[PDB]
Amino acid sequence: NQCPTDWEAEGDHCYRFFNTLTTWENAHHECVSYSCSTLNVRSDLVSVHSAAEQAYVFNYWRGIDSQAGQLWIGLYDKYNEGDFIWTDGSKVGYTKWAGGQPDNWNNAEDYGQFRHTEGGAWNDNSAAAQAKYMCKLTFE
Amino acid sequence: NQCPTDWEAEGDHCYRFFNTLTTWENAHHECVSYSCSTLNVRSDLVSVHSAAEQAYVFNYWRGIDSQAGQLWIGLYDKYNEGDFIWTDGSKVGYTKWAGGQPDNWNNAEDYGQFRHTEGGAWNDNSAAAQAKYMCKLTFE
Ligand SMILES: [Ca+2]
Ligand SMILES: [Ca+2]
Ligand SMILES: [Ca+2]
Ligand SMILES: [Ca+2]
Ligand SMILES: [Ca+2]
Ligand SMILES: [Ca+2]
Repeated sequence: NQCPTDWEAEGDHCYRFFNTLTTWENAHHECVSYSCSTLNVRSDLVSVHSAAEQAYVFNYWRGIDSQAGQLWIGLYDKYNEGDFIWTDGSKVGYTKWAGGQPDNWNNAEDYGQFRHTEGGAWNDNSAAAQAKYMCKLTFE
Repeated sequence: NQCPTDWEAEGDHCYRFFNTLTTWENAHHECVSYSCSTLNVRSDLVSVHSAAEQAYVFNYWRGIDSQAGQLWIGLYDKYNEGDFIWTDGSKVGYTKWAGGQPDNWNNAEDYGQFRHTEGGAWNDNSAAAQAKYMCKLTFE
């Protein structure tokens, strides 16, 4: 375990859950703010690439947080409506959409989040909504 | 393994060997310049706290550098002559002083280094000496 203190290790990554309500854009900035250019470490909202990473992220979050609510992740379609990508540039092979999602409700939902139910099934929500958030380190 | 690219993982630490002759002070300045305050990651010259870390560092160095020569470590007695301290603030427990060391030769040796001989036994040397160096990450 070579993760920074207050960050959890799993695979080739470190993860850290922030138990504070905020907007997706603010969460994005807060995660990116933990980057370290001298060590080529890129910090970002969590990206999710397998059922096992989903489960990991979900169980880490719900292991700390007992409140009903959502968890921002780095999935978004801001720049191309309908095409959800990761902020960290990683490829989009894994999805876990909740039934009826993504629905771009009121033509204003471009930001992805886990629900606290159904193993962390994903919803698209808006720039005004608030949720907790999870950051991930990528050692480039 | 959660070490940055080009750093080697061992225990709770990451290490990196630089195959470049330089002074201790420059080596120290170089290692520290990799530090990252956003993740509380100290980069510094290597500190050695067991025979196991000693062997790990020695074999890592010698697996790359087959030249006769020395490797700077973060041990120095500039402030208090004869009382060596680690630049990373960790306490000195383990030592592996070569016979007849540390001798403060010519009243002018404040800086610790492995020799390439005898499993990397330590010598103190001066501010004008040149050696290769190794950095270490500490997750503070
Ligand atoms: Ca849109
Ligand atoms: Ca949308
Ligand atoms: Ca929705
Ligand atoms: Ca002295
Ligand atoms: Ca001395
Ligand atoms: Ca000496």
